[PDB]
Amino acid sequence: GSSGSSGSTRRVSVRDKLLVKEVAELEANLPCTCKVHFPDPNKLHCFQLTVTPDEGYYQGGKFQFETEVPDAYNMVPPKVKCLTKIWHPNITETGEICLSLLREHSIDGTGWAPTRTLKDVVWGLNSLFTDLLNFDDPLNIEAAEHHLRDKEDFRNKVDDYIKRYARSGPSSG
Repeated sequence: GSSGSSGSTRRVSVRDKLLVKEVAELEANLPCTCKVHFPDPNKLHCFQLTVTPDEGYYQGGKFQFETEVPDAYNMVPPKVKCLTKIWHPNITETGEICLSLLREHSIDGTGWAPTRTLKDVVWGLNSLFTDLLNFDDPLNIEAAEHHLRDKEDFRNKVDDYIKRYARSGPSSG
């Protein structure tokens, strides 16, 4: 029923089963652009996610993302932070993400819910460099300023920001 105004310390119950079940179908539903890998089974909540878009500016830019699943889950959205450095306006150079679905009770409207899963939360992180790519209220200004002044220089710089601390490997150019 209703629960609040009290400590919440109960060994994982639903989450666990919610992960193993999802995480599984996720590795099967995942597109041919993203790659997930779990270092240790004991801990499912925390895992390593990879996203390498074959289109746009980052046509060949490999990046990693660390997703965290709290106890609330699927009551609450998992905390995801970028590990690699990218000149993306939405994903700061440090490791910050700006996803709506990953917003609690998003006062706006579009936030998280027990309807979606780690499968949908990942699909978006992949579009962050395809469609979602917005240049209005991004996390990093510079990234956006470089696009406003010049759309070419913006994409050109990316190439470097990639090979700098990100490499994919040999591929038909």
